[PDB]
Amino acid sequence: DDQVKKIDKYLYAMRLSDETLIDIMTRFRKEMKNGLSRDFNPTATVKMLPTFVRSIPDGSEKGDFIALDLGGSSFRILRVQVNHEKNQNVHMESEVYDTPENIVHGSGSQLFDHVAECLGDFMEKRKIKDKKLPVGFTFSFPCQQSKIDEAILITWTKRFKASGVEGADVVKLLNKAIKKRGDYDANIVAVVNDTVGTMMTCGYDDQHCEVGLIIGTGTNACYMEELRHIDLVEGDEGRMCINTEWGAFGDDGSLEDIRTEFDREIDRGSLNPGKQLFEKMVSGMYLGELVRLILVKMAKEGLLFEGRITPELLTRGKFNTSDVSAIEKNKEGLHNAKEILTRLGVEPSDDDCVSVQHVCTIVSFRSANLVAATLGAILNRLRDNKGTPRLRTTVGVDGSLYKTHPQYSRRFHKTLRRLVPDSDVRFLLSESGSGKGAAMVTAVAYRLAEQHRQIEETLAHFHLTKDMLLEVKKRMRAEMELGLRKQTHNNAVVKMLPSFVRRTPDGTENGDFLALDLGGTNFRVLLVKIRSGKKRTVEMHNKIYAIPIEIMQGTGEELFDHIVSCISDFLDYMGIKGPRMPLGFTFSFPCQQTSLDAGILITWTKGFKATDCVGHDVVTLLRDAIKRREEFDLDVVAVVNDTVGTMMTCAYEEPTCEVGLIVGTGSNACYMEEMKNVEMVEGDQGQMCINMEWGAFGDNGCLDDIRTHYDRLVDEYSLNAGKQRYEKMISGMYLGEIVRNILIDFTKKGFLFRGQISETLKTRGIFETKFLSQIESDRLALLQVRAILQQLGLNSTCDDSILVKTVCGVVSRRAAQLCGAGMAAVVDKIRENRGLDRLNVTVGVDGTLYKLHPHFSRIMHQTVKELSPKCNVSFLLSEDGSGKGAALITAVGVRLRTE
Amino acid sequence: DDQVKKIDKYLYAMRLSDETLIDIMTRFRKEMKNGLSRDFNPTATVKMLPTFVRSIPDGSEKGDFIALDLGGSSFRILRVQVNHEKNQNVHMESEVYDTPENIVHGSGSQLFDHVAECLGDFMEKRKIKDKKLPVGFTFSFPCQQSKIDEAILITWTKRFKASGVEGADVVKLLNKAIKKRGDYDANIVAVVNDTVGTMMTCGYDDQHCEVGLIIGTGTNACYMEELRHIDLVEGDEGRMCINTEWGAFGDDGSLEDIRTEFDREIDRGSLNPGKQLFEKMVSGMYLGELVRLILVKMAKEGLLFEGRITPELLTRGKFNTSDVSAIEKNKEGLHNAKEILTRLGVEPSDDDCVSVQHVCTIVSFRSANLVAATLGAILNRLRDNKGTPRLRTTVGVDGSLYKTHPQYSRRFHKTLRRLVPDSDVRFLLSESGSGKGAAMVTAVAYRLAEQHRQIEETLAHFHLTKDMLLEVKKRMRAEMELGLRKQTHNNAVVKMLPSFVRRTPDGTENGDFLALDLGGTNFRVLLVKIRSGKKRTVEMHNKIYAIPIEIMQGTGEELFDHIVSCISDFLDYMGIKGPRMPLGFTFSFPCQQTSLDAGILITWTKGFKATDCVGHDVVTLLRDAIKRREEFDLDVVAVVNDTVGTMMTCAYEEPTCEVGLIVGTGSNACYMEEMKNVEMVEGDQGQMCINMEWGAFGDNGCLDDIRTHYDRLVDEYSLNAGKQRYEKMISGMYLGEIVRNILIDFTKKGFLFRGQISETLKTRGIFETKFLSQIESDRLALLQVRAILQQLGLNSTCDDSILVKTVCGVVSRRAAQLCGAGMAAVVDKIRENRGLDRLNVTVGVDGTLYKLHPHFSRIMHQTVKELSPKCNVSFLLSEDGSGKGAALITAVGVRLRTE
Ligand SMILES: O=P(O)(O)OC[C@H]1OC[C@H](O)[C@@H](O)[C@@H]1O
Ligand SMILES: O=P(O)(O)OC[C@H]1OC[C@H](O)[C@@H](O)[C@@H]1O
Ligand SMILES: O=P(O)(O)OC[C@H]1OC[C@H](O)[C@@H](O)[C@@H]1O
Ligand SMILES: O=P(O)(O)OC[C@H]1OC[C@H](O)[C@@H](O)[C@@H]1O
Ligand SMILES: OC[C@H]1O[C@@H](O)[C@H](O)[C@@H](O)[C@@H]1O
Ligand SMILES: OC[C@H]1O[C@@H](O)[C@H](O)[C@@H](O)[C@@H]1O
Ligand SMILES: OC[C@H]1O[C@@H](O)[C@H](O)[C@@H](O)[C@@H]1O
Ligand SMILES: OC[C@H]1O[C@@H](O)[C@H](O)[C@@H](O)[C@@H]1O
Ligand code: NA
Ligand code: NA
Ligand code: NA
Ligand code: NA
Repeated sequence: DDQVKKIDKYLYAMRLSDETLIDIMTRFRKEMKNGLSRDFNPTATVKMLPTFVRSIPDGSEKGDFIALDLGGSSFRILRVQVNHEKNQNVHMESEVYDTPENIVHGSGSQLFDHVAECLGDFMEKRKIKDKKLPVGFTFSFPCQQSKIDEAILITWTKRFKASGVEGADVVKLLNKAIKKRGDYDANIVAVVNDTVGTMMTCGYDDQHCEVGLIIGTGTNACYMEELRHIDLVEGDEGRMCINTEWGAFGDDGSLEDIRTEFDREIDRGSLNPGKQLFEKMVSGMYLGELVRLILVKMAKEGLLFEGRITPELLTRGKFNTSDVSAIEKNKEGLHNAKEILTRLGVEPSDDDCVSVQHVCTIVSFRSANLVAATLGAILNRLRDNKGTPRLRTTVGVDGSLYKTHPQYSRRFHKTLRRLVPDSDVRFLLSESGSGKGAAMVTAVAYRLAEQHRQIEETLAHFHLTKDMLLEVKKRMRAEMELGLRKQTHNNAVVKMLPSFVRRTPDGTENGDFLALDLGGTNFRVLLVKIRSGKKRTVEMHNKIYAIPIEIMQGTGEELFDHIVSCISDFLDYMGIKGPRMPLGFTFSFPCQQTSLDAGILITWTKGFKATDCVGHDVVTLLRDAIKRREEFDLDVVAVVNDTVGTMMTCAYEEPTCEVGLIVGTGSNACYMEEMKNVEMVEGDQGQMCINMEWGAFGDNGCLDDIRTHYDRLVDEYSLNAGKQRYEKMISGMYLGEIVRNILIDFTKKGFLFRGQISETLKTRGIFETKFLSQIESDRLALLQVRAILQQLGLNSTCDDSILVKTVCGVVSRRAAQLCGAGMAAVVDKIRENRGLDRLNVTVGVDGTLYKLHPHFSRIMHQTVKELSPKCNVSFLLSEDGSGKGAALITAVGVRLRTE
Repeated sequence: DDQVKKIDKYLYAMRLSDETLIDIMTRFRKEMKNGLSRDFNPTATVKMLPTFVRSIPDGSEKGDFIALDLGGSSFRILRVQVNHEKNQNVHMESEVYDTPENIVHGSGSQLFDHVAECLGDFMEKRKIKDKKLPVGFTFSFPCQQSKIDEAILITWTKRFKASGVEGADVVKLLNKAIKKRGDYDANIVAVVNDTVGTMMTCGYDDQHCEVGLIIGTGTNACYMEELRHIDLVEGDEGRMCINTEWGAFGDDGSLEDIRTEFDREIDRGSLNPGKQLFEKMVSGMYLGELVRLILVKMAKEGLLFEGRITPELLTRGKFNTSDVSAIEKNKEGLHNAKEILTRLGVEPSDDDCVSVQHVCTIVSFRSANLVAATLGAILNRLRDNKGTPRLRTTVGVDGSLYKTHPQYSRRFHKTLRRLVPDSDVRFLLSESGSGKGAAMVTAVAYRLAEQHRQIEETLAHFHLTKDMLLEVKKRMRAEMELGLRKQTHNNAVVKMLPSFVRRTPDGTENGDFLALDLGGTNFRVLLVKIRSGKKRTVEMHNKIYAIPIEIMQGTGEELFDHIVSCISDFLDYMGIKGPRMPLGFTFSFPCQQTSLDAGILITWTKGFKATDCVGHDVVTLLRDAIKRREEFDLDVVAVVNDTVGTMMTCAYEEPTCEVGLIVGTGSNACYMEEMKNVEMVEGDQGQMCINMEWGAFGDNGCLDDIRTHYDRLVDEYSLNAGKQRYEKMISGMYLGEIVRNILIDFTKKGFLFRGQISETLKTRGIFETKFLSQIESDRLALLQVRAILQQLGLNSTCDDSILVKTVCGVVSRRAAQLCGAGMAAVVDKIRENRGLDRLNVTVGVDGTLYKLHPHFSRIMHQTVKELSPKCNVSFLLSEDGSGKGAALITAVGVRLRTE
């Protein structure tokens, strides 16, 4: 006892007590907390890296997979075949490639080229290059993953230093080194940590496995954590495997009172000074050498062999954990210690051999005790999540040390169970390695990969490029031409209708005007009072009047009686019943005109279809509904299309306002044109405002190029089948629908709502402008998004919400973009018409979709600016409605009449 | 009696029960929680905007301020003066300015140009224009604030609708309106909501006053919410006045079951259709017209005036809420209902007057009842905060209606005191409106505005303009030339020492070399085995040895005796003791070299001041300690600076590299200069890497230009006063010390740490590179930054942490730019030496400040790009240290020696 006694008193600091271990444990417990909290994560040494593995295998994984295993004692490559539906469970073959020391400490390129080459040599032997086999990647180092197939190396550990790897996505680095060879293709579907990998392996045979553990070259552990506790992953649903990365633990001085002069000296010689402190006390790469240090310290101090000391004893890595194992064999325990200590030059006496074996013991035990301490924390953590007095769980393990040490396994277990009383723990040992597990994750990885591929492959058809966009503008131009040239006007889709407004306001418009605003999302009667001269003012009041669905789709007689009805009421409300006033009629519909106060409804659009209106002069329909009353009489000087009225309202300000745009229920644009070009109206003196009716753009197929299965469906089920094609790809009355139909599809395809087509989802109108704008709203939270959707009647999860958002984004974007190419063609024509090399024009705007969308206006403006660089366009948003612009046309009407 | 028992059933919808008001309340309690939680906040109609007001006045309030009050019944301008120091009670003269509906409905321009013209007159009547007066602003509308110094009009309400105002900064807007006038200077310290301005006015006379209430043209409330409850404000300490903005209560259809056919109509005729619904139910602007609509309805069904309905009864707003107040008088109520109703022109009967007066009662009695329901939820919420089984608080109030309607207060309180009987509420009416409470706010805001301005005024000295950086660059270049020319060299501060390395590695370097790395954060010995040929490999090992406090500032002999000692051990550590190998000695201090193997220390820099070293050849000093130990023998083949070493390291793989940069403990650079320019080394063929030693830059005064008080304190207390000045504005060993001085100063000024200089703060070295990097980390939580500060022992609050952070930012940013100008000069020269127009070049970097700091590199790279637009610099980060580079140097060294 003399010998052993002294040593124990010597290496006292390396013998941890249950008291202390409990201490250590409570620490790691905090470290896990701080590694999970969004607030303290950026400082915690224990990182708790999310891994995007949502659970251990559920048996439903089949296919042929290839798995890479790098970072372990050996670089292994495997092929895993899993076929339950075919009486074949798990077969796997592997080959271990050598990777020389230079390769591991050299340039990243060497490394990943070396890997790709091996993968090439591997696939060549199995003659499988021609098989699209999903590839998993076991990369045993800490990684920043935002998705399972992305691995941003945070920092090398153990035996690896490769230049130009840290802070990079190894998934890419490899993809890269793979492409430079050319010998094959690799679909690297997922990258996993060896703990995760091992946990998945073990959990394949044990439905209770909730933790992976590695006690090999390095040491780390991964467990299953509640998403509610993972701050760094938007969600609260289910579980995900966290990769604690505990080697780092105490790297912030946290475990200084535990580290010893030996742990500090072993460090100052490590490949990554200051880091992986906890690891350098536990894992196999260190234990042996950690001994060699103590030994030397002693021998110099006369505690060994008369104090002799050979160069071999002083040499680095002359005492491997391997030797540290044999010295712990009871059968050869001391015997082995003889052969080892003999080969080290020193003269090993029988007492010595005992002394040494004891050091080993103290060391080996500490690592074992340490890991027990932390693994205990994890265990307690898992139990707390269940809220049950006891906890049962399996723990997959691996690590050359664990496997080959004769005491470690046993001691570690003993100590652990002692430290976590209220729980039964199973330690299943992985004999195949993390390979089987990798492939199991790679299965779910690739299964999800495919779903995306399809989704994107679909949404792709909504991606318009700078070129496609130019082309649209170009055509838009062409269509404008056809619409103007009376020769082709009849067969032209873009009608380029004349509004009979010849000049923007000049500031003399004076008087009182009754205005009607119909066609939008709100029918309303307006009263506008304008003053001109020294001080100019524009007072105005208005009332909204609902139009019942029946009436909107009843008959012209009724509708227009309902109008004149409201017209009358508003006259009361205003107390101006009596004198016969002039009225500006804002009718939002393609109307053929011959004068300002005459307009024949060419066709219904948007939501309206009232019978016996088309082909009529709406002014007449009106004057006729009034006559059918007689309560009052008034002079409708003008019928104005809202694009035009809008413009005028804005050109009020704003003399360079020569263009009107509307993006709301419907989409449409007007502008000033030189009479010489307006072939459909006599004259070539002065200008003229043109109501483009660009909605019809593509009603001849000139857009069938970029139109999708979804656009078509929406068009088909519309009231105006085959008409206003353009519009139906822009305005709010449609965009929602476009999306709805995509979703439906995506749903049957199995991508949403677990394949359940909500009754609701079968409802048209769901995705209104209002709602559509809330979703895309920036920096919104998944719970928020999922909320907005739950309020529609859509039982959707986060994942779901991510997709719906993504979809709405695509649809609204293409909208803003298409709209842009439109405006682009307009302004650029104007510029060329006037022969300028650069043009400064402002565009008046109105329409809810535009007002309420988070990105529409922006996405679109950027588009106009990019297509028509020679144009500099402003976008003044109208806030008062058409009323004002309408009354300004009315006045010039009453005037020109008298004058 | 049936005359009234009837109406009481007709307007049955408008008579809410206690059972009902409980529901409403419960719902508003939820709406508040929604407006607070960062997640659902965007979806909430009850915004719950923060107000940046931490508590009701305490009395310390002192000064003379001007207060604006707009959005109320009237646009008011007042003056407030208070100083209890001079024993002056609150004094305040006010005034009112007319405001035509045309303005309120015109454009922002007109409006704020008007507000400016008024305040203009107001100050031109007290002739207070000259006195710089703090101005505060009541508005009266919902606004978005990050500053409190700023107001973003979310939306117009009540009477107002102005073009160009919404989603803009009313502050900036007014500022402009004033600016254009040039009539005066008005500095607008803060804006508040009249609900806040009120609560403050009351809290001033009464404490426990925690709520602000308005019942005038519109309605709204504000209260004191717990910061740990306001998700939208980084904090948890204390409380802040939240502006509920309840007018928009139910705008989302939550209150569709309370709204009647009547509410719906007044809305369809309101300025803001669909919005401020709850308000439109309860507020002075609406009560009158809500009546007139109930009267026209009944009078249509003949229930009123024999069913006679004249034009004046139909006209909008012919029924003022003034009349609603007059009619409900106890003595002359019916007497007024007659004169008023006769004004209508309906022949009014002594029966009608009694029916109508009852209609009013049902209306107003509702309004009040509602306010109750809501204000109840506020009170309750307050009671939850305090935790007290009973709430005892005071509620400031104001608003034309609540103030002039006889029955209203009476009814309102009672209904409230009943709904939440678990409380004792005092209803202090406000007698000055808000002008007081506003000025009570402008005061604290102005107090802060002053500190800020002062801090900014100071930090502004660390701000360098494009032109300044160019000038710095320029000077650098000047000093470079001085150092190269034999004529001016002896007196040049930038020494341009020759490293006697003539070309970057060339692939022939082969052999085993020992290495030294002295002068960084870590002293260490290395072993670098290079293998050239077809297959090239670099294997290296190293051990960090600590240089004790003493040895570092003790004796030349001691220092090198220690080095040799460590050198010895390491020969052991590798087990290569015996052989005589070449040693590449990386010494990071300015050395005058006459050959590769001879270097005479010029001057100590950084941490070191070993005695009897300056003047000596370091190689010698080494050999000397070598002979002295007489243990092993080495063939020191070269001395090498870490700038050079680092270039060589990085050049090994990247041959386009010709520059070395070290931003760590100290800072310095090296590059390949043309031998023909190295007027200090005979010959002019090929090149030679120059060790710039640019730390000394500014040491001859050429930087006093941009140096600050703080810089001088750091340099003054430094080990080497008046030396390495440029470096002491860049490198990690000094930035911290600069910050420390800034903070210390701001503390004595009272800006931090409650003006108490912590013993900690006086400790030099506090702000290590490690910590500086943390504080400046991106998207970090104040709770985290406050955590890091209390770690160093700095007990700091949220506001403190913010300032410290800002400070660190300022200093690191400057350093990053000064470093950039430094480089920019270096590469722009290389560009000329090669006579290129564009020059591609890469630099080899290293240094803990460069590696760890989150912004340094970026800002520094950005800077080099802006200052040398003709060069394209790439910064390759060295990961292996100088060892390799110095080995490659030592390789060529031996090739010349064995020559
Ligand atoms: O081989 P080592 O590093 O000692 O032990 C750990 C290794 O065990 C073998 C596994 O296949 C591998 O994923 C793991 O990383
Ligand atoms: O309400 P929507 O259709 O989204 O926007 C379009 C409407 O905007 C309001 C205008 O006053 C009206 O003329 C126009 O038709
Ligand atoms: O005057 P109103 O709008 O009826 O009542 C509310 C008003 O009370 C008087 C205050 O000075 C003002 O800030 C507030 O807006
Ligand atoms: O530790 P510091 O001084 O910040 O970084 C500078 C040091 O970087 C590592 C280099 O191998 C060494 O030559 C250099 O002195
Ligand atoms: O080899 C097992 C462990 O080694 C540690 O050094 C790494 O940080 C872990 O990522 C890995 O799981
Ligand atoms: O309401 C905006 C636009 O909607 C289009 O669908 C109508 O056909 C146009 O007349 C109108 O300018
Ligand atoms: O002025 C009383 C209330 O009126 C409401 O319309 C405004 O939105 C509030 O900001 C204000 O407190
Ligand atoms: O450590 C980097 C730099 O620090 C300066 O103070 C030294 O004088 C230089 O020799 C060195 O390049
Ligand atoms: Na989460
Ligand atoms: Na014409
Ligand atoms: Na807060
Ligand atoms: Na020379």
